[PDB]
Amino acid sequence: LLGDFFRKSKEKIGKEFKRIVQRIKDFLRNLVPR
Ligand code: NA
Repeated sequence: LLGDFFRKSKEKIGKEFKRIVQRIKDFLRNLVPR
């Protein structure tokens, strides 16, 4: 129960990291004029 709460807190940090990095990648790629 409590262990799962702490684990999910760690997992959420990981998910947010991934989402932010993906957003940055997409943004940078979208900057290149066509
Ligand atoms: Na963008």
